[PDB]
Amino acid sequence: DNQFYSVEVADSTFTVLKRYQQLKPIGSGAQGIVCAAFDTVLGINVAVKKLSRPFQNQTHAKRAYRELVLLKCVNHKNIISLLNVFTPQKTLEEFQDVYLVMELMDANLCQVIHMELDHERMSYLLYQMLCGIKHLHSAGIIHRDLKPSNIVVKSDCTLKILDFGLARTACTNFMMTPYVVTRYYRAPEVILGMGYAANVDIWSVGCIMGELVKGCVIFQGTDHIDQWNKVIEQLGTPSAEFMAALQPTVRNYVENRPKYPGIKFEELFPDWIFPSESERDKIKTSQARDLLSKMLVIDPDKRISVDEALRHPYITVWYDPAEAEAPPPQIYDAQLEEREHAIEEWKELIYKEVMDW
Ligand SMILES: Cc1ccc(-n2nc(C(C)(C)C)cc2NC(=O)Nc2ccc(OCCN3CCOCC3)c3ccccc23)cc1
Repeated sequence: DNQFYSVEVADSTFTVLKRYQQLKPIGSGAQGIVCAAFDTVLGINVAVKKLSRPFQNQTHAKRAYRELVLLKCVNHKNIISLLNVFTPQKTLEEFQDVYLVMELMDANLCQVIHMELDHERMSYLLYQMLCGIKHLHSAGIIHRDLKPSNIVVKSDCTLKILDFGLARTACTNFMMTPYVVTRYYRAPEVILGMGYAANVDIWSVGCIMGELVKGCVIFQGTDHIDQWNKVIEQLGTPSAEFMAALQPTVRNYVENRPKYPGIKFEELFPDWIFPSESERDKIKTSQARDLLSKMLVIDPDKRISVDEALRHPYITVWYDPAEAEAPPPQIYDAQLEEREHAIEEWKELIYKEVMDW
């Protein structure tokens, strides 16, 4: 051996390749622990996620296996890409821990929202988000949890989408980065229990987009019921056509709420909150608002697609087919994940996935 060394991190032990130095805990939960580290070989800072014996039970096992498999299906600069996957254990019989390495970014979108962004920066961030989303969707992956804390950035305005769910509990949780609840970013079709398609993510991008402008959460409801009130208060009561797709109980609840005409987007998102130094900013403001009005549509059938959004005048200035059309290596298949496995089998599946990386 002599490849691995151990360090005390949290209430645990990180046994990692000697190339990873200066480990500092930055995130913790029941499903995983993330440290910042310096990669001496790459000469860069990295983030190392430890999954501690992910096979310990059925819930942990399926989540560890799903993570490894999902990350196997993606290959895009605007999505988390693994620099390394390893285990310090040498055989299956003794296999215990899995370590995932990614590039350390500078900040998450939470820390970007209350900065003075211009149209060029805003449209570029949005462009990258859309590129990332398009890649995921073509890989058969709906994120479902697109929110500012799941989006990471560097000082050059480059951006990546990830999923920093660690199944956090009272004892386990610790964060060196801001967190925000998913609720504010859930599409109405999710809220109302409708069953959904990939464009739930487009709704989330519109919420994120609006927040980048206003500096405040767009639909800040106290709970899932209240989210709906905040949606209709601004966008207005949805169509009978939309309500017809609801289950009878949810349908009647929705029909019982006060009727709202909806606020004009020129009024919800006024010129003054946008950059306006030049005549060209005025043009860009109109484009941004138009794109916003097409993402924040209650009915997913009437909501803009990622394809259309990438072609929108606000976004298309950045369009490069090498980025916005890059295909994923394969489409995610949930078959082996949704198979039932004894713990020993999950152990071997996860093991093989690591050794194969
Ligand atoms: C159960 C489960 C299943 C799937 C996922 N999942 N799904 C996706 C898609 C949808 C985007 C493909 C991605 C992921 N997984 C992740 O995004 N995992 C990670 C999150 C946060 C991290 O570190 C955050 C710290 N941050 C890193 C960037 O630099 C600043 C600090 C990580 C650090 C190292 C390795 C993995 C990390 C997650 C969980």
